[PDB]
Amino acid sequence: SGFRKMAFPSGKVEGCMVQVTCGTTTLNGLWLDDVVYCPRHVICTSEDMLNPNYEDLLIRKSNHNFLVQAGNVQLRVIGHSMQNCVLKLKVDTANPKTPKYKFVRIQPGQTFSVLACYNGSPSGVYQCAMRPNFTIKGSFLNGSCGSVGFNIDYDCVSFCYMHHMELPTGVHAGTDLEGNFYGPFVDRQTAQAAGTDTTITVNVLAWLYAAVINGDRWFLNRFTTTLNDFNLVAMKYNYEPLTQDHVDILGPLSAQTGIAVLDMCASLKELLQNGMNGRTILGSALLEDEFTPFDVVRQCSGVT
Amino acid sequence: SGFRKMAFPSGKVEGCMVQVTCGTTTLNGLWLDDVVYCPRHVICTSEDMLNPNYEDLLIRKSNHNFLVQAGNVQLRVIGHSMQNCVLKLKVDTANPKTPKYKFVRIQPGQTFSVLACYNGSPSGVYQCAMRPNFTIKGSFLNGSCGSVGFNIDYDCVSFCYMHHMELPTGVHAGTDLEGNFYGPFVDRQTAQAAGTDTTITVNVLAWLYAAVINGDRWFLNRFTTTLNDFNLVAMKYNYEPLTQDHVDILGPLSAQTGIAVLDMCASLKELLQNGMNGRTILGSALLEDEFTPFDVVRQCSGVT
Ligand SMILES: Cc1ccncc1NC(=O)C1(c2cccc(Cl)c2)CC(=O)C1
Ligand SMILES: Cc1ccncc1NC(=O)C1(c2cccc(Cl)c2)CC(=O)C1
Repeated sequence: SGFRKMAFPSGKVEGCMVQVTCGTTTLNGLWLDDVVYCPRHVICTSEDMLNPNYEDLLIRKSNHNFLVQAGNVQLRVIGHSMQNCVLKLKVDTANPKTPKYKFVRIQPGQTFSVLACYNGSPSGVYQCAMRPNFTIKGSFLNGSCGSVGFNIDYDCVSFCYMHHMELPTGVHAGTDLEGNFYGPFVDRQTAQAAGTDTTITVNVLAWLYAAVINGDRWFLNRFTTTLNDFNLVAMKYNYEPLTQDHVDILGPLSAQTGIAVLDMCASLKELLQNGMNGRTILGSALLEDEFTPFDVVRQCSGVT
Repeated sequence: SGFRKMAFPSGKVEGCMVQVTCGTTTLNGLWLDDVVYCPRHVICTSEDMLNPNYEDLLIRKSNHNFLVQAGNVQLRVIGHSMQNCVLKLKVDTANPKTPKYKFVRIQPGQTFSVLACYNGSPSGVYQCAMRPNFTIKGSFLNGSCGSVGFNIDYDCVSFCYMHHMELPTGVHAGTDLEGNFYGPFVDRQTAQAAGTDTTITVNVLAWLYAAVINGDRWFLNRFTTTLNDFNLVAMKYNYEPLTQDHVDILGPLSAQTGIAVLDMCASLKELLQNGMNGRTILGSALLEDEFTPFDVVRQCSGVT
């Protein structure tokens, strides 16, 4: 009973958080095995961020300029390299708390947990999604850079995000763990605007299935629709077009509830056209799109 | 930038989760030092839950009947006692991962994180609040009993909740770590109804302050009100009466934003009377009441 925006337990990631300082700049790093990963803008001053030439700024840095502190102990830096927008600092000690891990580059619409950190110390954990415009709506302040996003499959942590910057609109941009930005963003203090923040339709449908499973059924109607008809409505409301791949992923939720995917689409169509009329679904007064079909199955089954 | 429903990092609590089995019943326990805490209904069968006499059911249980497994290793049970609605199982090994901890009994309106577990294994973490009717709106399935709620002050974990049951309405009831239920609930499979779920006014005001800090300012108006005038409106909308104690706790948010508490009350009054008119505040289409003033200060300052 009940349905909450749930994050993965963060212990495995907390054991990886370190502080990296280079000059006067301090941010977070991720220590896995004998490598510390962090945003390359750790080498920049505030003046440097306007138009940084990272290769040139890195020439003036040596291993001893990167101060890496794990809790209260100093790690010895024996190598450093830049991979895209991340720095990889080779340290002389493998992290004893390194979990089983993978680096994955996620797709827009996919959700993950973020362990927000400051000075190598965790402050909180929350769940969010890679928006279709490749931004994330997080909660990050100055010093949170290097905080990571991840998913967990039993014992394996799949790292998918490293926080780099806030856009002038207060939305967030970052990279995968190979240092490649999600979307078109660059690690420079230049105004970069985000595209249309469309709604992740397959996630809204999954959340409607979670609502039915939990007793919120008022929105179920006597209608059905087709993918093409549904998609005309989706376009009108800045919703992602629904494909047969999305219908397929909703199959287990359709099977569990006995509500055909296209019938749930017709319920969603009426909600788009008519609004909620002052009513709520799973305690929300808007259509939630940051639960994937996998998240709904996981939460509704009790996977650990 | 950004404001999210953030839970505390759960690592310190994950290191305390164990599985307790008694007969055919398995639930979660909390292992701190050489004691494992768990709901006393672990000794019950499904037949026993209709009208259990816990003292009598406990006479037929010995130390060896409580199977406690920490990850994949068995703990030796050398003592057992019942304190209110919890069992305390003395084990022969102190938990090496025991964090600095306290047991606190929270007040309605206070928020905390829950580490939902199944079979001693963490599945997720979410933030919630003790409702004014002493229920919590969680996400718990069969086997989640013994999952705990907590807050963290730097290195000290303050345990405040242990999950025991779901009401027939899908809301949740549990105890503090001394085994005393929050509210009037009893650990028995008898239909128990929850009282009025009123809105935590001081939390809604704190969340309005977080909204102003983050740029969502449309709801600020040219009005002010008094505590008594505000409270007539609060009563009409099933909001908790606001007291001078609540105004005092909002002082730092008032000081940071320059918006007097009673002016924020007048903005809240207009939102109650007029609704949001299809608009959102911090991505929500309703007034959020599960952030305390302390949570807002903490999140907006970056406390680790
Ligand atoms: C202030 C803040 C809040 C939330 N999330 C991140 C930041 N930091 C930034 O955005 C900064 C930055 C500026 C341009 C490019 C890049 Cl890569 C980084 C300005 C710094 O200091 C780093
Ligand atoms: C099924 C579920 C979902 C979420 N949270 C808890 C539960 N479990 C219960 O409520 C059960 C129960 C019943 C009456 C009293 C008490 Cl103390 C416990 C029925 C069990 O099995 C334990």
